[PDB]
Amino acid sequence: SYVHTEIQNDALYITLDYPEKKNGLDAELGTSLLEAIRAGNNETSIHSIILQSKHRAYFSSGPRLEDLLICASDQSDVRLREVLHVLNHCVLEIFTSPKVTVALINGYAYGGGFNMMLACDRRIALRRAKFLENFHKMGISPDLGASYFLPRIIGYEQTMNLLLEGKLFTSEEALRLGLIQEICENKQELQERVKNYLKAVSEGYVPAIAATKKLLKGKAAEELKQQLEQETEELVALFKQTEIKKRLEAL
Amino acid sequence: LSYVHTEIQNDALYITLDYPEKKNGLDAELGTSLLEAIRAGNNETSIHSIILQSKHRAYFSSGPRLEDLLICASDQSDVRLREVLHVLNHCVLEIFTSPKVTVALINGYAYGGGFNMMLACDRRIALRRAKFLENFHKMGISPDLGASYFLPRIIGYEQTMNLLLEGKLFTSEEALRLGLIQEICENKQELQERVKNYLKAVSEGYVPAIAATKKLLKGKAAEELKQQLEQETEELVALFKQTEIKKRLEAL
Amino acid sequence: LSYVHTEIQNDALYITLDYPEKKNGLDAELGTSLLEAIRAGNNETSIHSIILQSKHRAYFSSGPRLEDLLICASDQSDVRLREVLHVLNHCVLEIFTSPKVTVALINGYAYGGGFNMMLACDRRIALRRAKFLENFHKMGISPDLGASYFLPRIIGYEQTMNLLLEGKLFTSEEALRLGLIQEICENKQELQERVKNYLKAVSEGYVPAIAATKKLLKGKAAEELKQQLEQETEELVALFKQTEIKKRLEAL
Repeated sequence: SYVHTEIQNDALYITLDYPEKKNGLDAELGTSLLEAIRAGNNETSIHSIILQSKHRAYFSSGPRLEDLLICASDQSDVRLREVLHVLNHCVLEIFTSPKVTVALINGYAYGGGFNMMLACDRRIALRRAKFLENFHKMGISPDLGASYFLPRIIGYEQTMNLLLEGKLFTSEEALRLGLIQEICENKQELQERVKNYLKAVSEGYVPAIAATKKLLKGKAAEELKQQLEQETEELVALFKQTEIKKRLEAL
Repeated sequence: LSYVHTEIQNDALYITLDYPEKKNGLDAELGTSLLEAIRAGNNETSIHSIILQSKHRAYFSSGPRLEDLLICASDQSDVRLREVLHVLNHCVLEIFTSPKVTVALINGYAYGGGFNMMLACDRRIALRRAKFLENFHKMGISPDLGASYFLPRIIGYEQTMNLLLEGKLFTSEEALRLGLIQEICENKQELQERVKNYLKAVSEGYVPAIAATKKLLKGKAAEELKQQLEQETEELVALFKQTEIKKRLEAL
Repeated sequence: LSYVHTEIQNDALYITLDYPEKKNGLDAELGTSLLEAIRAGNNETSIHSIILQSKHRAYFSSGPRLEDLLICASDQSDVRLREVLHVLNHCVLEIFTSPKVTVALINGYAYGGGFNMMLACDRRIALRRAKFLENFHKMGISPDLGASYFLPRIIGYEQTMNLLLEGKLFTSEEALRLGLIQEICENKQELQERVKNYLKAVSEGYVPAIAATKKLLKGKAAEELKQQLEQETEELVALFKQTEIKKRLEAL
C-alpha cells in the first residue's frame, strides 16, 4: 500500500511510503492516496487529517522524469490523462475536506510533490526542507492545482518570478512567501508542535469546523475543479510537442 | 431608549453606539436602529463620509452576547435567530455598499461580530488599548455577520483558520499586522485630531467621483457578499439546532 | 514622427516611449502607436518577452496630460474621450493578455495612467529614483486605464482607498513595499545588466509553455478586466459631463 493510514486521538495520519520512487507521484500512489483521503473525509469521528512522509531524506520527489518521459513518448495521451485524473482528485479531495488538513514537510518536496499540499489548511516544514518548481526549464505548464494555488497564495507577479528562477529554495523562503505557515527546527519540536495543534483542533466541534471551512471557501472548489481541468488540457497539448520529449530526454 | 445616535458635522455623519446595558452588544433592537442610521447616511446627498464609533470609553462592542445566543439555542423555532441575522446582515451589506467613505473607530474591546461588522468599512482605526477576539471555534459555531467573507479576503485563508483555531484575545498591534485595522492612534486626543485631518482629506474630493470609485473597486463583490451572508445564515441556523451548541453556550 | 519605437534584440521586443513634446504623455496618437507595437509583439513567434521602457532620463510617462483632459471635459461630445479610452484600454488589455513575458522598466516619474497601464505587466522594475502619483481624488474623477481593477488586487482595497485619498508623490521604496513594483535597480547600467540576466532566464523556457502558463494563472481574469475597463469608461464618461470636473482640471 503506497500510503499508510492510522487514527490516533481522533486524527488520521496519512503517511507516504513509496521508497521505490522516493514518494514519487504516479497513478498507483495517486490511487492509494485518493482512497486514504476519501476515507478520512468520510470518517465522522475524526477532526483532522495529517499528511506526512515516513522517510527522513524526503517528503516527496514529485512526478518522476522517467514517468513523464513515458507520457511524452505515449502517442495516445492515455497514460498522462490517467495519472492527472487521480492526482487532481487527490488535490481536490484535500481541498474540500471537512477536516482540518495539515501537511508535514520533513524533507525535500519537488514540484507536485510540494504543490498538492498547498490544498491543506496549514503547511509546516522542518528547517532542512527544500523546495523546487521546475516547470519553466522542463518546458511545461504548472499542474496539480499549482496554477490555482500559487497566485492565490504568493501573488501572480511572485508566481511568475518563482517559476522563472526555478531555484532550489529553503524553508525560510517558503515561509516568507507564505507557501508554508511555520517552521520547526527538528523532529521532536515538530512532534510536540503537532500534538499541541491537534489538541487545539479537538476543542472545536466537528460539524462547526466543517461548516466554517465550507463558508470560507465559498465558490473556490468549483473554481479549482475547473482550473484542474484546464491544467490537464494544456499539459496534454504540450506533451504532444516534440520540444517536451527532448527536454525530458535530456533531463 | 435609542441605542444608536446620529449627528452630522461638516458633511460627515457620525453614528454612535450607545447601549451600555449590553456593552454595545448586537441584538435586533440595536441592529434595527443601526440599520436605520446607516441607510439614512447612505441616502444623504451632502455628506462625504460616515463614521462609526462608541460613546463608551471601556468598549467598542462586545458583539452578540453569550446570554442572547444561549436564548437562540434554547428557542423552539428559528424565527428569532433568523430575525436578528436578517437585520445585522443588512447592516453589514449597507455599510459595504455605502457610497460614502466609511470609517470605524475602535476605541475599546471589539469581540466577534462587534468587530467583524466593521470589516465592511473603508478604513478601521483603533486606539492602542483596543482588544479583539474571534471565539467561534470554542463556541462550536460558524463565522457570521460577514466574517467568512471578510476574514479570508483581508488576512488570507490560512491565517483565518489559524486565528480561529487559537481563539485568543489579540492586540491592536496584531490586528494591524494582519490588516484587520489600518492604523493605531495612542489615545483619544490623538484619534480626534487624526479623524479631523482624514475627513478634511476626504472633503477635498468630489462626492460623485468617490461613489463611482467605490463602485468600480468593488465590482461584483457586493453580490458575492450578499450571497455569502445568506449562506452564513443557513449554516448558523443549522448549527443552533444541534444540542452541542446549547451545551457549549451554557458552559461559557 | 513616431512616438513609440520598436526593436527586437536577444529574442525580446523592446518598446520605447519617445515623446518629449508631451513628456511621454498618453494620448490617442501615442496610444495608437503603442497598441500596434504591443500587437506586433504578441504575434511575433520568434520572441519570448516584451520590454516597455522610456527613452528619456527624466520621466517614464507623465500620463494623460491635464491639458488634454481639460479639452475632453470642455468638449460637448463624448467622442474624443471615448476614442482615447478605447485605444488605451486596448493597450492595457493586450498587455495583460500577452503570451510573452512582459516587463516595464520605470526609470523616471510615472503619473496616473502613465504608471497604471504598466500594472498589466508580469514584472515592473523601477530605478531607485522613480516617483509615482495617483491624483484621481483631487481631479474629481474615477480610476481608469485598469487602475480600478489592478490597484485593489495588488495592494488591497483598504490601501487603495488610502492611496487615492492621500494623492501623494511616492517613492520607489513605497511602490515596492506596496507591491506595485517587484524590484529596484540603482542605476541605468545595473538595470541594463539585470534585464539582460532576466531575459536569459526567460529564454531558457519554451515559448508555448510560457504562454500556456500565463493563460492558466490568469484563468478568468482577462474577461474580468475587459468588463472592468468597460465599466471604468462608463463611469468616467458620466463624470466628464459634470461641471465640477472641468473646474478641477482648470484649477490644476
